[PDB]
Order: sequence, then C-alpha cells, then structure tokens
Amino acid sequence: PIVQNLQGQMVHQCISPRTLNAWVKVVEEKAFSPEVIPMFSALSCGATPQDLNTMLNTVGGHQAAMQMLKETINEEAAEWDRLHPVHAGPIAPGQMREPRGSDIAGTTSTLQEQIGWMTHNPPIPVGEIYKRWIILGLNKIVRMYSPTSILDIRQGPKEPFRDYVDRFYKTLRAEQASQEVTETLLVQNANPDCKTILKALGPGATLEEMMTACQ
Amino acid sequence: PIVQNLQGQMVHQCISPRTLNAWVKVVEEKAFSPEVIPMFSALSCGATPQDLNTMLNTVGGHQAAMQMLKETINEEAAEWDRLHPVHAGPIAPGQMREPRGSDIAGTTSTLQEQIGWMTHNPPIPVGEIYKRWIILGLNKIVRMYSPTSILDIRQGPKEPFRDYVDRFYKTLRAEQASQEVTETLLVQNANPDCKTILKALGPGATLEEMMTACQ
Amino acid sequence: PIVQNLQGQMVHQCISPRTLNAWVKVVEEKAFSPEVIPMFSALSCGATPQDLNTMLNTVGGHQAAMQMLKETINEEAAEWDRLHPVHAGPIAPGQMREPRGSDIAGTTSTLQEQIGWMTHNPPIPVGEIYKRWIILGLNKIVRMYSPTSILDIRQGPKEPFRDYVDRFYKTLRAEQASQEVTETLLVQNANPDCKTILKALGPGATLEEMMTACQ
Amino acid sequence: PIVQNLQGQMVHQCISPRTLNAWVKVVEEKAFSPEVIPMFSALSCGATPQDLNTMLNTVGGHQAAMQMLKETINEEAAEWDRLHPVHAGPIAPGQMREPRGSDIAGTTSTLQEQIGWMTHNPPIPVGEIYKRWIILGLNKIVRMYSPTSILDIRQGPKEPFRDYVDRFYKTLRAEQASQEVTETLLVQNANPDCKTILKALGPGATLEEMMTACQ
Amino acid sequence: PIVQNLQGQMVHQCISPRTLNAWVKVVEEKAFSPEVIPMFSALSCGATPQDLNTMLNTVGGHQAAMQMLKETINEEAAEWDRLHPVHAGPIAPGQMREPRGSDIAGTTSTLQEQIGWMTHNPPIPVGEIYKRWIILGLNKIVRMYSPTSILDIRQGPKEPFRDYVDRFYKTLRAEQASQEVTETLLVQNANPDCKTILKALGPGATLEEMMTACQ
Amino acid sequence: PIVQNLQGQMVHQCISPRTLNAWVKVVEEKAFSPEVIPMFSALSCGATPQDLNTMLNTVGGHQAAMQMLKETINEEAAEWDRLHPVHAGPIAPGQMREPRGSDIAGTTSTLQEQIGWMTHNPPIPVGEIYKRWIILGLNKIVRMYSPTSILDIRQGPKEPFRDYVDRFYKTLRAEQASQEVTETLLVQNANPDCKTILKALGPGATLEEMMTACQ
Ligand SMILES: Cc1[nH]c2ccccc2c1CC(=O)N[C@@H](Cc1ccccc1)C(=O)N(C)c1ccccc1
Ligand SMILES: Cc1[nH]c2ccccc2c1CC(=O)N[C@@H](Cc1ccccc1)C(=O)N(C)c1ccccc1
Ligand SMILES: Cc1[nH]c2ccccc2c1CC(=O)N[C@@H](Cc1ccccc1)C(=O)N(C)c1ccccc1
Ligand SMILES: Cc1[nH]c2ccccc2c1CC(=O)N[C@@H](Cc1ccccc1)C(=O)N(C)c1ccccc1
Ligand SMILES: Cc1[nH]c2ccccc2c1CC(=O)N[C@@H](Cc1ccccc1)C(=O)N(C)c1ccccc1
Ligand SMILES: Cc1[nH]c2ccccc2c1CC(=O)N[C@@H](Cc1ccccc1)C(=O)N(C)c1ccccc1
Repeated sequence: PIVQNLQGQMVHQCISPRTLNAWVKVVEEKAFSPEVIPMFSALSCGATPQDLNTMLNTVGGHQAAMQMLKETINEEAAEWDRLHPVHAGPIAPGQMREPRGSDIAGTTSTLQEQIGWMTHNPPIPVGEIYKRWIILGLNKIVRMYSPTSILDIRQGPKEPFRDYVDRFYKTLRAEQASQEVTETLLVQNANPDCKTILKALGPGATLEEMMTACQ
Repeated sequence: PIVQNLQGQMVHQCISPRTLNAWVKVVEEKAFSPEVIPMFSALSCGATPQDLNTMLNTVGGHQAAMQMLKETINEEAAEWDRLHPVHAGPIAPGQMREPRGSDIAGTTSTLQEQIGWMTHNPPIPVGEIYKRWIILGLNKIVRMYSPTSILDIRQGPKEPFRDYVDRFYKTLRAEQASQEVTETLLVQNANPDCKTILKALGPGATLEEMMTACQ
Repeated sequence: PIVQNLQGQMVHQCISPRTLNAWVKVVEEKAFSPEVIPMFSALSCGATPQDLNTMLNTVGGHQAAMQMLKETINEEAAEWDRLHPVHAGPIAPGQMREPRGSDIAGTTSTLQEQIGWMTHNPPIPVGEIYKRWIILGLNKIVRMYSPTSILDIRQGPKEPFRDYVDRFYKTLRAEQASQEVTETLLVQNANPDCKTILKALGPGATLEEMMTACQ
Repeated sequence: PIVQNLQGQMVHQCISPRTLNAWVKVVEEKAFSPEVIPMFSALSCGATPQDLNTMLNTVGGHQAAMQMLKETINEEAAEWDRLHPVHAGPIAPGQMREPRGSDIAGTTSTLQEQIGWMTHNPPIPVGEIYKRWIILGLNKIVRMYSPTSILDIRQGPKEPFRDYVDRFYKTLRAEQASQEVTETLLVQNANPDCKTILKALGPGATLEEMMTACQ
Repeated sequence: PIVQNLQGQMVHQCISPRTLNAWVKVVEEKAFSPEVIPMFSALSCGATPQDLNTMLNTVGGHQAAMQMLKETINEEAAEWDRLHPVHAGPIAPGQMREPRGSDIAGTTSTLQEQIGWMTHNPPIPVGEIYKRWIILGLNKIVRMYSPTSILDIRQGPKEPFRDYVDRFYKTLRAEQASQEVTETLLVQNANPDCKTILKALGPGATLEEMMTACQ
Repeated sequence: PIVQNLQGQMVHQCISPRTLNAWVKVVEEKAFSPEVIPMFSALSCGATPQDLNTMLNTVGGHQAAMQMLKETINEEAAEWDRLHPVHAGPIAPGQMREPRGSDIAGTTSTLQEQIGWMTHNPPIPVGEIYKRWIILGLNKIVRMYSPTSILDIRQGPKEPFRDYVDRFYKTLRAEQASQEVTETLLVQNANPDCKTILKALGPGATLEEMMTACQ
C-alpha cells in the first residue's frame, strides 16, 4: 500500500503477511456473506491496483464469482475509457501518462506507474478508483449468492421474535448487498400472536418497542 | 484512526487487521454481554466515523440489534441537526464546512472531510461524537438482551454465597448496561441461613465483610 | 498509555489489542490466583486511569470481586480527599486543576485532564496513584479467594517432599497476597520420616538443604 | 528485503519470521495450487536473491518440483548471459561489477553485491529479475500438477450450475497457471437442462446472466 | 526494559505482552529443564530489576523452586553489601545514591532509581547484576530437579547408539546446569556390542566417528 | 542482533520472542531435516555470537547432535587460531583487541566486545564467521541423520513417477546437506515401464519432459 513516513511523505510499503492472511481466512470462513465486503475494503486501505489484484488472486476457491468480478471490472474499465480517452502517440519524456481502464485495473501498468499516479499532485487515485469497481462487482456477487428472498422470511409459530428479526434483517442485508433504501413487511411476516400485539401498537413503533412488545 | 507521528503531527492510519479481528471475535464469543461495550470503546480508540462504520459492518450476525443501533444513531443525528443547523448554500472555496448528523455518522461525508474536522484547530471531534451515539445504542441493546431481572436472582439453598453475589452483580451490570446509580436487596435475596448471619451484622457491612461472614 | 516518542516527548497512545487480549485471557485462565496481580501491573505499564478502567471493565465474570474492588477504590479515594482537599470555586482560565479521588479513579475526569496531570512538570502521576489503589483491592481479593489455610497444608504419607513444599509456599503466597513478612511450620507439617531427617539437620538449614535431605 | 528508512533511504532488512512462516504454511496447505504463486510474489516483496533462495529452501517437500524450478532458473540464467555477457578480466577497484545469471540467482554473488546492485543509481534490480525467473518456473509446475483437463469438466446431472462453473474456472486457472488468453465450451459441457436454457439465451450472455438463468 | 531510541538515547520501555507470555509458557511447558535458563536470559534482555521481578512473579507454580531462588538472591545481596557497603546518612540533594543488594534485587529501589543507575555515565548495571544472581539460583534449581545421575545412563541392549548419546548428554547438561568442565564413561556405559566397536576405534575418536561406527 | 537505526547507525537490538519461538518450533517439528538449516540461517540474520549461542541453547533435545556441533565449532576455532594468532601481553588502553576462536564462538568474549568488532570500521564480522562454523557443523548433522542412501531409492511397481522423484531428490538433498555437485541413476532406479519410456527419450531430456513422459 501507500502510507506516509516521517518526512512525512507518501511512500510504498509491502503488503503484510498479517493482511494477506486476514483476507484469505475471511473468505475461507465467510464466503460472500455481506460482511465480507467491508472487511475487504478495510484490509485494502491504501492499496495500489497491484495490491488489490494480489488480494483477489490469493482466493483459491469461488472461481465462478471471480470470473463474474472480472466481467464487472472489464465493464467499468470500458466505461472509464469512454469517459476519459487517453491520447495515443509517444508521450513526453519523463512525464506522467494518463491511465486508461486497464492501467487502473493494474493489467497494463507497472507498480512504479501506479505509485506515480497515487502520489502525484494532484494525485490520480487509481487504487481508490479500482477498489470502487471491485466492490461494485463483489456487491453483485453477494446479491447473487443470497440464498433466500425476504418474502420467505416468516416467523415460526414457536420462533422467538428476536430470532425472526435477526433472520429478516440478515436476509435484507444480503438481498441489498448492505446498501440501504420494511416495518410493514416485518409485521406482516410475524406469527399470529406477535402480529396481533404489533398491530395494536399502531404505526411508527420503533423496532425496540416492537421487540419489547413481543419478547 | 488518527494518531500522532514524529513531527509530531495528527495523521490518518489504516485500521489494523489486529483490531479488526479482535472486534469480530469479541462479538462472536460474547454477544452483547456488557463487557463487550468497553472492549468496543477501547478497540475504536482514535476512530474516524469511517472506522466506526467498518467495525460495525464486520459484525455478521445480530442484525436485529444492528437495526436497533441504526435507529438510535438516526435519533442522535436528528437531535444534532436540531442543536446545530448547518447553513445551506454553496460553501466558501477551500474552507471547512459544518458537519451535520449524517456527516458525523459517516453517511454523507468523505474520509478526507472527517480527517479535516478531527485535526482542525480547534478540532470538531466527529469520531468521538459518533462513538458516543453508538455506545448509547449499544447500551440499549445490552439492556434489552439482559435475560434476567435482579428480582429473580436469589441464592440457592445450596449455593455458596460468593456464587450468588457473582450472579447478582453480573445481572445488575447488564440490567443497567454497566452504568451505576443494592445492599438491602442482596441480603433479602440471600438464603435463610446466610440472611440470618447477614441481618445480625447490622447495616453498613461492606461486601467484603458479608462474603467473609457467609463463607 | 503514556509513552515517550522520538521528540522525545511523553504522549498518549491507544491501548493495544495485544494488551487487552492478554489481560482478558489471564483472568479467564487464572482467576484471582496471586500471579494474576503482577501480570495486571505489567500489562498496565504507563496506564492512564481511563486505561485502568478499560482493563477492569473487560473482565466479564467475577462481579462479586469487582464490586469489592470498587469498594476498596472508593475507600482510597475518600482518603485521598481527606489528605488533599481541592479548592472549590471556578478555577483559573487555562490552568490545571487539582485532581480529587474521583478524578484519579477516572470517574469525573476526562482523558485530556488525565494526560495533562501525567505529563505536567512536575507531573501528578494519577495513573500510578490509581494503580496502587487497584492493586490494594486486588490483593484483598486474592486473600479472600485463597481456599486453604497454611495450617492445613501437611505432607502426605506418600507425598514427595518437593510436592509438599510447592503446596506450602503456593498457599503462603495466596494467604499473604504475594507480600512477604515459615521454616519451623514447614518442618512441623512434614510427614514423620521427613520430619525426622529435618529435625536432625538442626536449625538454620536452607530450603535447598532440606529438600536435598528429604529427596 | 530492501526497504526505505526515514532518511529516507533504501536499506537491507532481515526477512521476518512472520514472512518465513507464512510461506512455509502456504506451501504446506496448498501445494502448487495456482493461488500459491501470487502469495509467493507478495511475500517476497523487496526480496534480494538471497531472500528468494531462503524462501525456496525452507520448502521441505515437493523436491521434484524444486528440481524442475532449478532447471528453469538455469535456463533463464543461461539466456541472461547470452543477452548480457560480462567482461572478464580484473574489475576496477571499488567499482560495481556486472551481474551474470549466477549472480542474479544468488549462487555466485554476496548479499553485499546484491544490495549494491539493487540500490545503485540507476539500480540493476537483480531481485525483481530473479523473481521473474522463479515465477516462470513455478507457473510450469502449477500447470504440470493440474490434475484435470478442461475437457473433462462437465456438469453433473444433479450438480448445481454454480458448482459446475466453480470447477470449470478453477481448472482453467491451473491449466493456464493463472494467465489469461470459454463461453462456448462452458455451455457445451453444461448438463442437458441447463444447456437448453443457455442456448436459448443467445450469444453474448454474461456469466452473471447464465448463472441467474440456471440457478 | 531499557533500549535506545532514535536520539539515539537509552530509555525505559514497557515489558511487552509478547515477552510476558513467552516466559510464562516456557515455564509451563518445560519446568526447570536446562534449556529454560537461556530462554529466561534472552527474554530478559535489557531488563530492569523491576522487569526481572515481574517475570519471576508471573510464574504460578513451582513455589518450592521460587523460594530457593529467593534464598540464593538474598545470599548474593548479602555478599554485594559486604563487598560494596553504602554510606549511611542523608545523601546529597539531586545526586545518585549507591545501590545496596536490596536495591539491585528491586525490593528497596524505585523504577526511576533503577533507570538512573542503568543509564548513568558510567552506568551501574543493576539489571545485569541482578540477572546474574537469578541465573545462579536457577542453575541450582535445574541441578536439583535433574532426575537422573549420569552413572545410571546406560545403553539398552536394543537401544540405538544415537538414542543413548541423546540421553547421556541431556543428563549431563542438567546435572551440570548447562555449564561445561565424558568420552570414556560414554564408551563404558555403551552396550556390549557397541562397546566392542568403540574400544577398537582407539582413544581420541570424535563423537561423529563413534556414532558412525555404532550406527 | 545488530541492525541499523535512523541515524542511521548499526546498533544492538534484543533477540525477539518471535524469532526465539520460530527456531524452537522449527527444530521441534523438523529435527535435522535439511530445510532446517536455511531456516536457522534466516532466523539468525544479523546475529552476534551471543545470539547464536542463545538459539542453539534453546534447543531442548538432540543433545548428541549438539555435542557433535560443539566438536565442529572447536575444530574451526582451533583452525582460526592457527591462521590468525593473537598477540599476548596487555593490550593498549581503550583499543580493540583481536578476537581468537573462543571469542568468535562467544565463550570468552563479552557482548560489548562482540558489538565492537561487528560495528568497527572496517568491521570484523564475528557473527558471520561463527555462523559459518555452525552451519558447517549442522550440515554434518543433517548428513548423519539422513536415514537412506540414494542407492535404495527405487520406484515402486505401483508408485507414480512424481512420487518417486520427490523421494529421490529429497534423499539427495539430505545425503548432500543441500549442497549441489543424477539423471542416469534416476532413470536406472525407475520401474520397468517408466524406465522403458525414459530410455526411449534419449539423453538430455529435462526432468519436466521425463515427468511428463511418465505421468
Ligand atoms: C449491517 C447492515 N445491515 C443492513 C441491512 C440492510 C441494509 C443495509 C445493512 C447494513 C449496512 C449498513 O448500513 N452499515 C452502516 C454502519 C452500521 C452497521 C451496523 C449498525 C449500525 C451502523 C453504514 O455503513 N453506514 C454508512 C450507516 C451509518 C449509520 C446509519 C446508517 C448507515
Ligand atoms: C464491572 C461493572 N460492574 C457493574 C455492576 C453494576 C453497575 C456497573 C458495573 C460496572 C461498570 C463500572 O463501574 N466500571 C468501573 C471500572 C471498574 C470495573 C470493575 C471494578 C472496579 C472498577 C468504571 O468504569 N468507573 C469509571 C469506576 C471506577 C471506579 C469506581 C467506580 C466506577
Ligand atoms: C513468588 C512469590 N511467592 C511468595 C510466597 C510468599 C510470599 C510472597 C511470595 C512471592 C512474591 C515475591 O516475593 N516476588 C519477588 C520476586 C521473586 C519471585 C519469585 C522468586 C524470587 C523472586 C519480588 O517481587 N521481590 C521484590 C523480591 C525479590 C527478591 C527477593 C525477595 C523479594
Ligand atoms: C483468479 C484467476 N482465475 C483465473 C482463471 C483463468 C485464468 C486466469 C485466472 C486468474 C488470474 C487473474 O486474472 N487475476 C487478476 C486479478 C483478479 C482475480 C480475481 C478476480 C478478478 C481479478 C489479475 O491478476 N489481473 C491483472 C486482472 C485484473 C482485472 C481483470 C483481469 C485481470
Ligand atoms: C546444549 C548444552 N549441552 C550441554 C551438555 C553439557 C554441558 C553443557 C551443555 C550445553 C550448554 C552449552 O555449552 N552451550 C553453548 C552453545 C551451544 C549449544 C549447543 C551446541 C553448540 C553450542 C554455549 O553456550 N557456549 C558459550 C559454547 C559455544 C561453543 C562451544 C562451547 C560452548
Ligand atoms: C532444495 C534443494 N534441493 C536439493 C537437492 C540436492 C542438492 C541441493 C538441494 C537444494 C538446495 C538448493 O540448491 N537451493 C537453492 C535455492 C533453490 C531451492 C529450491 C529450488 C530452486 C532453488 C540455492 O540455495 N541456490 C543458491 C541455487 C539457486 C538457483 C539454482 C541453484 C542453486
């Protein structure tokens, strides 16, 4: 990644085994459960495009997902190139060239060029731009592997209300890949006895009040 | 988080895998037992609002609680906006804008803006302000999931006094979410033989003396 | 905690997950065995009162002990206030105020005030003062939960002398909470055959010589 | 490895136990699965040729592979020598000599000479050059130990489409040692019912659309 | 411990959880096997007397040994006082006082005084002096708990020679607490067939040659 | 070890628990398998003779090997003394003395003297010189405990060729203690069917081609 030293200047630092192992284990344990995405984002703080490819490459399984991610990346890179065409022809000696989609994705750029872009003034944050493309793809994957529709999350006749609400909002989080946009459907899919207590609370009950009322 | 360097200046530093993993495991092992809250506070030392959202987002389960936390956060942010309205209209070029509730909660502010607020002179400590809102919500959650009333903590006929006092004050801590405001109820809920020894100690016995007397 | 930087100046540093986890696990594994106390003291090197409360708060169980510790802390703070009354009335603008017991225990002081006291010249070491109060309380707890009197530590008819001496001095350490003030009682509680060998050594035998003689 | 200090200058640093252990465990757990290669590359960030030999040498098993790697290294070093012959005869006192293949592979050069090359201006990046040779060899090994042809990856009659796509692209990755150059063969090797749905999608369906259509 | 900073000056640093845990686990796993002593010495690199007491205090069991260690420490401190008597009477304002045995053992000195001695010019290395006393005691303990005499280490009729030599020199190391001062007794305690081969080698065979000859 | 600081100067640093534990576990898990040697060399990067003795001393078992290592060390030290005799008589006040074999092995030199030699200009690298002696001894040990001759490594009638080549080169590595100096013996010890395929390849087949041909 790029971090600041005591100069205090922005410099490249090797990705640590600590970070590498964290990401590998998160994927191993959690697959594409939505809470994997914020972990990816935090572990890749300050990442160059090279670092981002490294993390993605250390994933052993899930190659269907990874191919879908590649397809999303290529789509975003094509759109980058539409929005910001780069001038062909030889570039000026010693000068910084403009990055195209493939440079941002780190397929056609060197680490040194990536470093140059990220630390220039003003900087071209190719690491942040590539990370956004990756998260866009990962969100699609989280939504694809979400196994259940919110419409099938209904409270069991013997299920405690809190356990039902946990399933409901966990399902909501995956179906929406942790992006916000509920109250009524939650009451509707409650079991008969809880639904009765809830309807009699009136509209605008907080979740706290609902869980209290059905405890 | 924000830490000081050797300049020695306040600078942003990436959240470490060590911290990320600690928080994830604490929640996994302890749920919303009250001692989870001080762990959250210590692990989030120097946190930006982005860092705080990261930690909250890496929690996989407990989505009922998390939605309750969101509702508490939105309440505190609405109140912030009532107390400190921000001036609409274009802000002055190159100047720091005023944060509203959603900026403090990190929903509508960038990391760079958060950094600017936290390191300004005088600083606007948006990380500390957001952490207070979060702890307020987490305390509500700790109190909700407290499974037992202090009124049902009574010493078993064969239960050692120390084991009874452990249950009593552990229950007290959850019911009050580790916030202070006892002696008499502790004696009242003691078993017959211990209660006898305790009553004969008179008022104002220290807990030490009570546990000694019933050992 | 407070540590020195390369300026090299005394600055506040966040408590590390490494330290937090160490303390939590020590208590989990060892309860209030006496060797827990020196571990507490070493893990809390350079601690502010805030850090000390953090460590104490991350303890999940043992709430009878923790309440006894609170009572000891309040006693020491009352005595601090007797010895060093603070002047009421508004304090001088921009000036350091005097800490009372509750400030030292970190109940009524901010981290910034604690930092100010600890780094002032001359410093008021509120972290060290609070740590002493805590260790005073923890020592009482170690002594309370000591399950056996030294008078009941007697060598088994088939127990090796070394195993008996281990139990004897381990019991002594708890009963005295690792504070020093023996030879004769150790011989007295030895089994018949070992006691015979020991009596014939005469007074002033070193433990080494005693263990050699009964090996 | 070589890293920059606060001068901020390029200096040699000892390889850490953290890195050494990471590499050893990766090989132990994963053999020559393709995701091992990017892990090698990241763990060897900034590596001297000495560091690269160290990592390769700490591998205990897989000695057939290691001998194949040696043969690849010797081939690349022979080619280096063809392209960049070094002048025989005594070199100038105090001056940097030219590296030949065996110096780059660290068989005939000292750590001090390697350091000199890597930090000279302009530098001769012998660590990066040697790493490329090693990855070239490791890629051959990954391809050799790939147990299955893509032609034998066909969807089971009861196999979920996603599970089939995972096997297909994982096989592709090994057979090609994680180097890119598919859609049609993936449809062809699908089972009858999925193939029907897929053919009726028309050409140019994204993988996302295909997996959606066969879910 | 005391380490140098970038000033680069000798400063006090808190003992790390890493070090604390290492020592605790070494004792837990290895007891007073001789290889425990060099581990103690290395883990206590740069230790103040306070740090040394900390490490000794975190040992939970083995209290017979610890009392023997205390007795050895008191003996060395008495001898220090004989060799270097300290002048009674009030010491000069602001000046460094002379350490007596109890100051070196850290029973009657503060951390600040210990720091002063260790960093003075010329320094009085109270940490190194105390460590020597401790190792002297630990060596006595290693020798006491050595369960077997070298005279009872004889090669089994079916025991491989290498396995016999391992037991022989491991026994030697404990009986001598890893202090050097053999060839003949090793041959004498060999089994009949190996002894025959060995006698016919003549005097002055290296161990290598002996183990080769009896393989 | 000796490392450079930010001055940036060569200074002594305590050996870390991380390093100490790594070495101890490597020996525990791997004995004197050849890949242990490069691990020793890397873990002892920058080591003083004191550090080298520390690492060797933390090994609990294998005392036959350790005594053989001592004998090798004494041989190398005797030869050092033959090549570089040191002048007897009192050395000049404040001046650096010449190291003899026992100083390099750290038996008769202090840490301060070792530091002086290693950081002098020009330096006398006593750590590197001692490490070479140790590796020379360890290599002898690896060769001694090699359980099998390359002449007994023959392909099983049902053994896959790759599994045979793994055993062959692993045996070669131990018998030669990871020092290079094969093709023909590998074919000769192949099973009948593989030998046939191999002979018909002609001389000069690469191992890659051989393993391909017998897959
Ligand atoms: C955890 C989560 N569960 C969801 C369910 C449906 C849709 C989205 C989600 C999310 C992501 C989610 O909303 N995470 C929160 C952080 C958070 C997590 C947990 C509790 C409180 C705050 C977040 O990133 N931001 C920016 C946020 C902060 C405060 C209020 C609203 C949003
Ligand atoms: C641990 C705890 N148990 C409780 C039971 C009921 C109500 C609250 C609690 C708490 C939180 C609790 O009170 N924690 C203590 C720290 C502490 C923890 C454990 C022992 C001693 C001191 C705390 O944060 N402060 C500021 C404090 C310090 C000294 C005296 C009183 C309060
Ligand atoms: C370990 C311990 N066991 C005891 C039994 C009864 C009473 C007290 C104790 C103690 C605490 C105990 O005495 N710990 C020792 C350190 C120590 C620990 C173990 C062996 C040697 C030195 C200590 O803190 N100090 C200041 C000390 C140092 C040297 C001599 C005497 C005291
Ligand atoms: C993971 C992988 N699976 C493959 C299957 C067949 C052939 C090659 C591969 C690879 C290596 C592979 O292609 N890894 C990717 C990084 C990556 C990994 C996973 C998902 C998305 C991006 C990579 O290194 N680069 C430079 C890249 C980046 C974006 C688009 C295309 C290539
Ligand atoms: C390991 C050990 N085994 C022994 C058996 C009997 C007596 C003493 C011992 C020792 C302690 C032991 O001798 N350790 C060695 C270091 C060492 C350890 C292992 C192999 C080679 C060198 C040591 O500390 N020094 C100073 C030393 C160095 C070279 C030659 C002779 C001595
Ligand atoms: C791993 C190893 N196996 C052997 C079998 C017989 C004899 C020696 C060995 C060795 C030690 C061995 O040769 N290790 C290699 C490093 C290495 C390890 C593994 C694969 C490729 C390169 C080494 O140290 N050097 C200097 C080297 C580098 C390139 C070519 C030839 C030698």
